[PDB]
Amino acid sequence: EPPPMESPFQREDRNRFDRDRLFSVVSRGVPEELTGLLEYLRWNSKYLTDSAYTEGSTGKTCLMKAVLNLQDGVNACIMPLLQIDKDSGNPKLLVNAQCTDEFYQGHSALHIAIEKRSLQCVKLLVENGADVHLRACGRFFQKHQGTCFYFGELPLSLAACTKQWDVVTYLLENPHQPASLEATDSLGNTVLHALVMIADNSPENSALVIHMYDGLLQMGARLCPTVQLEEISNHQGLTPLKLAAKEGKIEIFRHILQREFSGPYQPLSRKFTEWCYGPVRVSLYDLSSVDSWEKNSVLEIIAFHCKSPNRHRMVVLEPLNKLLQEKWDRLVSRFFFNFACYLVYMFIFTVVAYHQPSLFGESMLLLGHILILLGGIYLLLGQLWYFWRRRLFIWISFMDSYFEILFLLQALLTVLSQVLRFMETEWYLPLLVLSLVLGWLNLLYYTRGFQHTGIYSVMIQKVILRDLLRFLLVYLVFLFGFAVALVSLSREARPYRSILDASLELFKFTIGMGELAFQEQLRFRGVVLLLLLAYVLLTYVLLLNMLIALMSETVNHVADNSWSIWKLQKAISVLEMENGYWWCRRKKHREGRLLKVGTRGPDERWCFRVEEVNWAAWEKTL
Amino acid sequence: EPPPMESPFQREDRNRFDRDRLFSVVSRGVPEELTGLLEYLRWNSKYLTDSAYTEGSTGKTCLMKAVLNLQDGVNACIMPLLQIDKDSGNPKLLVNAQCTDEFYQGHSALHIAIEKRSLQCVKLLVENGADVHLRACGRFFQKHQGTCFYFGELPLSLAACTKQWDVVTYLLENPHQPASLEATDSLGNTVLHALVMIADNSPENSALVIHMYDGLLQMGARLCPTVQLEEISNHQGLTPLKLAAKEGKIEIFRHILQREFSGPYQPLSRKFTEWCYGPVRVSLYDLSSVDSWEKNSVLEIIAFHCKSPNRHRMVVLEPLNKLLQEKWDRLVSRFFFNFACYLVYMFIFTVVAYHQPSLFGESMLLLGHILILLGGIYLLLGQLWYFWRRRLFIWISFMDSYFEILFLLQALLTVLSQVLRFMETEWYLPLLVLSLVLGWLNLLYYTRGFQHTGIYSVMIQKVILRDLLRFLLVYLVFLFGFAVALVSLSREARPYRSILDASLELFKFTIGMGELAFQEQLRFRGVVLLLLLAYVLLTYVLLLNMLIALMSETVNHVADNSWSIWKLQKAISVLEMENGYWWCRRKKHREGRLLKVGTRGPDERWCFRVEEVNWAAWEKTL
Ligand SMILES: CCCCCCCCCC(=O)OC[C@H](COP(=O)([O-])OCCN)OC(=O)CCCCCCCCC
Ligand SMILES: CCCCCCCCCC(=O)OC[C@H](COP(=O)([O-])OCCN)OC(=O)CCCCCCCCC
Ligand SMILES: CCCCCCCCCC(=O)OC[C@H](COP(=O)([O-])OCCN)OC(=O)CCCCCCCCC
Ligand SMILES: CCCCCCCCCC(=O)OC[C@H](COP(=O)([O-])OCCN)OC(=O)CCCCCCCCC
Repeated sequence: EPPPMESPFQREDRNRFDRDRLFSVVSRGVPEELTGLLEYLRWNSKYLTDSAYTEGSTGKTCLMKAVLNLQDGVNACIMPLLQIDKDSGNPKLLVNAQCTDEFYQGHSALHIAIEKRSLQCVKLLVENGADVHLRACGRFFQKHQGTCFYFGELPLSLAACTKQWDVVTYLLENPHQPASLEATDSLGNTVLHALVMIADNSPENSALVIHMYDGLLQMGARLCPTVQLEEISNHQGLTPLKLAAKEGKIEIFRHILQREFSGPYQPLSRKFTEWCYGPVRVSLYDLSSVDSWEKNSVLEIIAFHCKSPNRHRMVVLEPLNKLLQEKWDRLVSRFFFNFACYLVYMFIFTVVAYHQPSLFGESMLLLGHILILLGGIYLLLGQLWYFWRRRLFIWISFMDSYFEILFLLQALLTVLSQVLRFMETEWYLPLLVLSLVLGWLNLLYYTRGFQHTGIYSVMIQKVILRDLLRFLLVYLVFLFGFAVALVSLSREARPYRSILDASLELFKFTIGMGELAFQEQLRFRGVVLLLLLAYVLLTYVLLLNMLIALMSETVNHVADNSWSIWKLQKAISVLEMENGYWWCRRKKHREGRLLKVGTRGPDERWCFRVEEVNWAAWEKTL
Repeated sequence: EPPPMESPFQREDRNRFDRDRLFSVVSRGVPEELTGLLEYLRWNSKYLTDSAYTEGSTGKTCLMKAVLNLQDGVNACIMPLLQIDKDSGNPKLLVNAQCTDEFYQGHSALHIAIEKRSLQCVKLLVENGADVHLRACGRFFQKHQGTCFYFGELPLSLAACTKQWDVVTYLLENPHQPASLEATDSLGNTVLHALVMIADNSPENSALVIHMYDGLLQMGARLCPTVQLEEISNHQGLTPLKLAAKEGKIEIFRHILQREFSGPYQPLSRKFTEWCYGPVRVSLYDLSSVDSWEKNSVLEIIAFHCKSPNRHRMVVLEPLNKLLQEKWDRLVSRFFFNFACYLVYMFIFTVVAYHQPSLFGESMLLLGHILILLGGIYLLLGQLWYFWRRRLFIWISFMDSYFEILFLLQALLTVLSQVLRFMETEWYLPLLVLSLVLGWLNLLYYTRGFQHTGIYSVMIQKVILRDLLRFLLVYLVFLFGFAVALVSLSREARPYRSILDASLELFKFTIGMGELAFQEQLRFRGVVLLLLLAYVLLTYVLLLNMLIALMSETVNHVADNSWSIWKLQKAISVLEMENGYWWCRRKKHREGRLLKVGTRGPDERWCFRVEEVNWAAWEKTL
C-alpha cells in the first residue's frame, strides 16, 4: 500500500538534528530553530538528499514537506532550507530531488508548489534553480482506474490543467529557466494533449479546457512562432485533434475543428468565413489531418479506433457531415453494385440449395456449385483481408461490426460445405442450409444505403440484447429444473420421457402452445399438474418482469439519436469502400482546394467549402 | 459548381489598369489610387461594364466588389467609381449592372447594399440612378432545397425580409426613383407574399413577419390608398391570405384572419369587435376569400391544396371553426342520408352474395344483381368525378383521402364482377366476395359523423403504418430465408414440402399456433429443431424490438390533437357535400351579412358574426 503524500496523523516511515526534529520544524514554519543543522551536516559529512533525511518508502525530502505545509501560500522555512543545502557542498540539489517509489515517482517540490496555487513559492524555487522540466511519472500520475490524477507529468502542464495563468505566464518567460511548450512525457503528450486528456464532456470542464487551449496556442505564436504546436504527435502518433477523436471528447474536438479567430492570431484558425448573405454563411474548413486521403486521419480514428459511446455525435459535426456526404454520393453507385452482386450470389445460392439431389440440369447444378464455391472464396478472402487491417475494430464495436463477423462465418461454412460435398458425406446439406440462412440474414446490412430502411434498422436495436442474455440465465435455470423434475415424476406408470422432450414441452408455454392437462396415465398426476401450474405462473411473472424493465429502460424521452448512428454506419461503409477491394485498390482522391489563407508565423491549406443556411441564428443577430 | 459571391482567399475566374489591379483597389478602400483608370478606358475605348472587368462566370462588376467590401457601412471607392463610369460615355450603367450566371442571375449592387445594412450605401446608389425594381432571379434567390435565400427578388422585398425599416422608408418615398409596393417577381409575389414565404412557425420569425406585414400595410394606405395591397394575386392566383393557407404558415395566417385595428388604419382590419358584456365578446369577421361560395377559397385551399402537417390547426382557427360548424349542421342530414343509402346498398350486397347459386327467388336474385350493378356504376361515376376535380388531393393526403381510393376500388370490382357474371366464368365469385369485404370496411368512413366514433377513428391511426411497413421487410427476409432452408433440409426422408407451406408454418408462430416438435420422419431432425428454435427466438426478439420502438415514438406526452384532425375530416366532408352530386349540383349559399364597416381609402363587407365566451381572458383584464 502506498503511503500518503501528507499526513498530520501518520508519521512517515523509515524504510543532534535528525529527521523527526527537521520534519517538525518545516511543518510548523518557524525558521529560527533551523540553527545547528548546517554544522551538524558538515560534522557527519551528510547531506539533506540522502535516505536518512527522507521518507524511506518514497523519498520525500524536507523541502517537499515544507512546501506541503504552507500558510497563506508562504512558508518561512523554504528560503533558509536551501541555504543549508547550498552551503553543505551537496553534489545533488534539494530543489531537483524526486521521490523514488512506484506510486509518486518523480514527484518534485515544484509540482506541489504549483498544486498549492502559491505563485510566490513557484517563483522562489526557480530563482534557486528548480528544473521546470522535471517529470512525475508515478502510477498516481498516470491515467487509470482508481485514485489517480493525470495532468501531463510536467510543471507547465500541471499549471495549465489546474487553471493557473500566472504560473503559466511565469514559467514560459522567466530569465532563469523558461519552460518549453514543446516538452513531452512518457506518452509523448504535450501540454495541448494533456488538456484534451483531462477533459470530460461536462460544460464546466469543457469551458476550462477550451479557454486554456486557446490561450496556450496564442502564447505559442508570441514565444515560438516557427513551431506548429498543433502538429506535434505523441508516441502513439496522435495530434491533439486526433487524440480528442480517439478518446471521444466531443467538446474540445468540435472547438479545434471549428476554430475561428480574427485580426491577430488569424493563422491559428481552422475555420474561415468566406461570404455571408442573409441566413446563408459560407465557410472554409481546414482538412489537415481530417481528410481520409492520408494515413491515420480523424475519419479513420473515429470510425475504427474510438471506443466512446458518442462516436455518432462526432461524425455529424462540421465539416465531417458534408465531407462524408459528398463521399457517399460518389460511392452510392458502388454500394448498390455490391448489393446487386450479393443478390445474384444468393439467388444462385437459393436455387441450387432448393434443387439438391438425394443422398443439362445436372450440368447447371454443377455450374451453380462452382459459383457458390468461387463466391465463397471471394467472400472469405475479402473478410480475412478486412480483419487483417481492422484487427482492433471488431473487439470494441461488436454492436457496430457484427455483419463483418456474419459475412466471415457465412463464407467459411459456404466453402466448408463444398469441401464436405467433394468428400461425399451426409453433413454437407446441414451446412449448406445453415449458410443459406446466414446469407439471407446478411442482406440487412444493405438497408443502410437508404435512409428510410437505415434509420429503422437503428431504432430496432434499442438496448435489449444484454438484458435478454441475462434474462436467458434465469430462464434456463427455471426450464432445466422443471424439466428434470417432470421426467423423474413421469417414470411411474400407474409424455415426458427425456430432458429434451420435457424442455420442449415447457418451452411451448411461452409460444402459446403449452399443453396443460390432467394426465391419467401417471401415478403422480396431481403433483405434475401443480408443477406445470407453478412453472406457468413463474414464467408468466418473470416474462412480465422483463417487459416492465425493458419499458423502464427504453421509453425515457431522451432524443432519438438514430439519425446520427445511421450516419456513423455510412461513414464506416464509405471509409471501407474508399480502399477498393482486395484484388483492386482504388486510388485515394483528395478533397477540397489548395487555398492561400495568409502568412505562416505562404500559408497554403487544403480547405473544404461548406454552405450552411440557418434562419434561427441570423434572426438573433438582427 | 457556382463560384462564391465574395472570397478573400479564392480569386475570381476569367471565363495599364486591368481587372486584377482594379479589384484590389476597391477591396482595400483607398480611392486615391484610382487615378489613371479614366484615361485608360478612353484610350482603349473600353467600359467598366464589359466582360474584361467583370467575373467571367457570373458578371460581378467592380461596383459589386466595392459594395461587398464595406468598412463601417461606407467604402471610399464607391462614390468616385461611378465618376469614371459616367465620364467614359458608357451606354449602360454600372449601377444597373447585373450578374448573368444561372445561380446569381440579376444580382445587383443595390441588393448587396441592402443586405449589408448600410443605409448610406443604399442612398448613394439611388442618387446616382440605381433602379429600385431590379430583379434577382437566380437559383440562389429561388426557394428550393439546399443553399438558397428567397426574399421576393426585389430591393424593397429584400429590405422588408431583413428587418430594415429605414431602407424601406427611404425606398418608398425618395425624390429620385421611389419603389412600388405593387411590384412583383417571376412568381407574381409582392412584398406581402414574400413576408409570408420567408416565415416558418417559430415565434421569433412570426413576430418579425407580423410586425413587417402590419407596418407595410399601414404605409400602403398613406402612400397608395386607392390600391388594395391584400387583394393582389400572384401567377398561381393566390392572395397573401391564400398563400399562407397553402404553405401552412400557422402564425401569419391567424394574424391576417383576425387582424384588429382601432382609430386610424381601421379599414385595414378583418375583425371588428361588435359588443362586449362580461366574458362575452362578439366580433364580426371578414369572409372575403374565406367563404366557399366563391372559387378557390381559403377553405378549399386548406382542405385540398395544402401539404403541411398542421392543416388540422388551421381549420380550428376563428372564424373557420364556427363557419364550418354551421355548415356541418346544415349538411348533417345529407351526410346521414348518404350513410343510409350505403347501408341499403350493402344490405343488398350481403344478402345477394350469401345466396349465390352453384357454378320468385331467382327473380329476386336477378333484381338484386341489377341493384348491385347500378349501385356500382353510381359509385364508379361519383369517384371518377371526384378525382377529375381533386386530382392533386390523393397524391399528398393518402392518410387523409384513402377512403376515396377504397370507394373507387370497391366500385370497380363491383362492376367487373358483374361483367364476369354476364360472360360466365368461375372468377366472378372471388371478385364479388372481395368487394363484399371492401364495401363493409368502407362503413368506417361514416364514423366521423359522430364526434365519439370520429375522435376514436383518429387516435387509432397513430404513426404505425410506415414503421410496420419497414418492419415487413426485415420480417419477410427472416420468413423467406428460413422457409427455403426448411424445405431443402426436409427432403431427406430417413411436413414442409413447399415454400408456401413452410412459410405458413413459420407465420403460425406469430399467431400463437406454431408447431414445435421433434419430427422423427426426417434424417436431419436436430438441425431442423435448431432452425425452428433460432427462427422463434429471432422473431420474438424482433417483435419485441418493434413494440419498444412503437412505444418510444407514440407515448410522448404531446397534447392529443385528435379533436383537430376530426374537424379537418368534417371540413373535407362539408366542402365535398356542398358541391352536391355529379347528377345534381347544389347551389352555393353565401355566408354572413353585407354590412358597412366604414369608408374605403362605402366599405361594405360580408361579415360573419362570432359569439365567444372566455372567462379566463376577461379576468386578467380586470
Ligand atoms: C477476383 C477478380 C474478379 C472479381 C469478381 C467480381 C466481383 C465484383 C466485386 C463486387 O461487386 O463484390 C461485391 C460483394 C462484396 O460485398 P461487400 O464487401 O461490399 O460487403 C461486405 C459487408 N461486410 O461481393 C459479393 O457479393 C459476392 C461476389 C461473388 C459473386 C459475384 C457475382 C457477380 C455478379 C455480376
Ligand atoms: C451465430 C449465428 C447468429 C445468427 C444471428 C443472425 C442475426 C442477423 C442480424 C439481424 O438480425 O439483422 C440486423 C438488422 C439490421 O441491423 P444493422 O445493420 O442496423 O446493425 C449493424 C451494425 N449494428 O436489424 C435487425 O433485424 C435486428 C432485429 C433482430 C435482432 C436479433 C438479435 C440477434 C441475436 C439473437
Ligand atoms: C342518378 C339519379 C338517381 C340517383 C339514385 C339515388 C342516389 C341517392 C344519392 C345518395 O344518397 O348517394 C349516397 C351514396 C354516396 O356516398 P358518398 O359519395 O357521400 O361517400 C363518398 C365517400 N368517399 O351513394 C351510395 O351509397 C350508393 C347509391 C346506390 C344505392 C342507392 C340506394 C338508395 C336507397 C334509398
Ligand atoms: C387494397 C386493399 C386494402 C384493404 C385495406 C382495408 C383498410 C380499411 C380501412 C380501415 O381500416 O378503417 C379505417 C378506420 C377509420 O379510419 P379514418 O376514417 O379515421 O381515416 C380516414 C382518413 N385518414 O380506422 C381503422 O380501423 C384503422 C385501424 C386498422 C388499420 C389497418 C391498416 C390498413 C392497412 C394495412
